Amino acid sequence: HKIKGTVVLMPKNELEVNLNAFLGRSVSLQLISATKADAHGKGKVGKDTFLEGINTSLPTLGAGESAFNIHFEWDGSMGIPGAFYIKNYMQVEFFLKSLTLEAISNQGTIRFVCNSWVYNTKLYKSVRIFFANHTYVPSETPAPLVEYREEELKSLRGNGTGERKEYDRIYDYDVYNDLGNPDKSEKLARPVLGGSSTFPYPRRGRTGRGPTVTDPNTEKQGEVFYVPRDENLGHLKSKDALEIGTKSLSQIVQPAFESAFDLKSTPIEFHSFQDVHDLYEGGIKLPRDVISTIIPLPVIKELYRTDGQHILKFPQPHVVQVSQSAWMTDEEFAREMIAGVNPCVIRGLEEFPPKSNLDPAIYGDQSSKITADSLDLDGYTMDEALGSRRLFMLDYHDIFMPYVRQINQLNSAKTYATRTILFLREDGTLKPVAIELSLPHVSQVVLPAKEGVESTIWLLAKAYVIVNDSCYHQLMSHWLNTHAAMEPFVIATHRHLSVLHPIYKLLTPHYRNNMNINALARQSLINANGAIETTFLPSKYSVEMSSAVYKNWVFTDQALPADLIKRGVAIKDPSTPHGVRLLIEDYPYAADGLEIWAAIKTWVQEYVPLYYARDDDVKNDSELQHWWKEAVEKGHGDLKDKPWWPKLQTLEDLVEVCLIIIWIASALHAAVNFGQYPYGGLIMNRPTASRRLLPEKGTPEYEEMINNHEKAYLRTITSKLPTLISLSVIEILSTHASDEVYLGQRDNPHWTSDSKALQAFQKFGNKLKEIEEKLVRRNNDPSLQGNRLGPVQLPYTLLYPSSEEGLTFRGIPNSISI
Ligand SMILES: [Fe+3]
Repeated sequence: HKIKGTVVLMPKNELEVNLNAFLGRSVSLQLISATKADAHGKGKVGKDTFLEGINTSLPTLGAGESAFNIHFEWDGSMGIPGAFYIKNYMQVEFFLKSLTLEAISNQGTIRFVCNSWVYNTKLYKSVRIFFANHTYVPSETPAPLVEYREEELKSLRGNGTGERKEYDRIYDYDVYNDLGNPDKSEKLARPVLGGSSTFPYPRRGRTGRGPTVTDPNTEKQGEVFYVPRDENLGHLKSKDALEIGTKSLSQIVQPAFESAFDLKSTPIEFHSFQDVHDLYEGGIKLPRDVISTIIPLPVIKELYRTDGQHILKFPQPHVVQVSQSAWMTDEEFAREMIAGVNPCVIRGLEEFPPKSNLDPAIYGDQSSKITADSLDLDGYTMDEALGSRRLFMLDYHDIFMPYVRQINQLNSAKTYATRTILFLREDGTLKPVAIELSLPHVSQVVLPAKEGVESTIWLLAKAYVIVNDSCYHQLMSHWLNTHAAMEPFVIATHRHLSVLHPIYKLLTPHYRNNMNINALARQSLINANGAIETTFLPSKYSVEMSSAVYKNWVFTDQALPADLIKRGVAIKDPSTPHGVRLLIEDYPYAADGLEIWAAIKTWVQEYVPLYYARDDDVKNDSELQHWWKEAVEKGHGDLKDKPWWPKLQTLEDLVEVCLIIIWIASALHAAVNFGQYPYGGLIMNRPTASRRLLPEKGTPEYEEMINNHEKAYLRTITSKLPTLISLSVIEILSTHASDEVYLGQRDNPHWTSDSKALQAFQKFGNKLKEIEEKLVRRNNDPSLQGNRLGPVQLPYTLLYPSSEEGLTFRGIPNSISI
């Protein structure tokens, strides 16, 4: 009596950047019973069974997928299959998608969703096992599968030692000691981030390459930063390997650009604003050997357009797509703090002046020098303004002040720590009314002006603010709060939740490609002399600055309502549907985000109850308790003592934790990531660095400012060479791969057998299509054009759920996938 099976797999060549060799005795499968056990209680194991033949007569197949027939001998003593071993006897690895068994059990068909690389059987200490798609909390695991379930978890965890190899599937933690390169040079040494109270930091995935020669504390370099093999995503099309673009940029392209500036083949500085707009019109002209080193590289070559010989042209940023000059206005400057690339730092102001929390013994009186009588508040008094909650601020003073001295000693960096005061006008748009530029150890207030040298000083003051915001966005809003903060949860999930676990299935789609991009970022983006260090103001202090901000990171404050309330931009109000009332009614990021938040909340609340009926059930899930214990105590271990960590003893706790993780991975990361090039592609709108302080009265710098304001700006912001590298970086980060999996989607529709979970997930996908319509309406509502479109006429679509491939300024991926 035979069971007919179909195996779907992808050979290696199809996923990189001969089908009959799979037949014969090359690939074996053995089924494992879920209902009949041997003496020691384990599911009985069937016989080695080999792929019989190709199956071209199957219509569901996708690109690169091939199917194979197989028939198992499975008699009455064997029971119902719930798992299977596979052994690859080929020398090459292949990517196993699924096994489908026809007509055997109560539900008839048994589906195994695998999606896993299967290397030659000699490379594995234990045989590869895969489970059917039924969901089981540990207490409901069929008894003959119990031991397998735990043994695979033990295998994923490893023993905390060893150099990790390509095919390893071992998840473990380590600190950020792999960014400095002291064996090459003592100037490339970097503090270890994590495991101390000086430099607390989230953990990253352990690689085990062992110590450098000069510093035992720092991990040595490698050509390949390991991630556990199934995190290392293959792509059908080489253009979708966006993550490897950043590696090419730093190793190949940037040294090429650097040659063209050393040989004086192009002007070393921008000289007008037109020199910058040229980048996306006539292209910049370059030596032939530089273009010939760039245009053959995959991914990199998709960024620019070229004539083959001398041109590289960048695409046109969305922000200059209607007005070339609207970025320069105070209204857009202000609007981007609520509908821009970094829309989540502005705070409400309830006392005036604002005060610093810094130690006056080290910095001085840090009471703000801004006077209430110098502000033009549209006729309001200060008391009125405060009292009707119309005053706001972008306060970077306390964050940057401890680093200004260090940064200002470097050779091509000068900055201030800035505060910006904003007033909410009766028409609902924000108005900037003052900017304070502070130094430690002059520290000036600058007021809006439209005429005279004073208006140029104001323009420059706005640039220092945005330099501040750019550093904070890249390192904090984006790198720390999404990429870095999420990796520990990824590791914990694979270590302590079985593939069988309901919460494993809920969360893992929101991890896709996360460990992989971080690994490549640790190697090329945030490493010593990497792309961030060489294009952003703080140079070698960039990453360690994120450690200072992480001291105040709070997991429960990452929930959107908690965040709006913490920042003074909303108030708790149980008469609203979302439970908060916005103090800036028309706040695009928060207003759109609250719809996404609520939809995710509904999905999570409908899913958990399918597997957990009572707080008792949560408390008694050993796998769930071990996961959460480790995530806090090891993954975010330097913050394990804090009192705000949920305890995970209640249904409500479980829903809260899952909702925060999914929020961070999908919509939060999308809102801060996918506007990077649309707004920041014009280097004058989002300068990444500043190079001098304001010119002093009676100097030729000052004279220039009066005569040529464009040159005083460009001479202040990011130089030409870093501009080219950084636009390329953010053009990559802003691009959706064609193979993205967006929110409300999943790669496989049979991820679970539970028809109830599948329907709750179908309702979620609908609710998102509905919301996307509501958001399209808002962008067309002419009452909201002041904030949603602004003078640059760029509707706020970053929180549209769906999107097509490319640089689209919309679409929420499931995960931190780039
Ligand atoms: Fe990102």
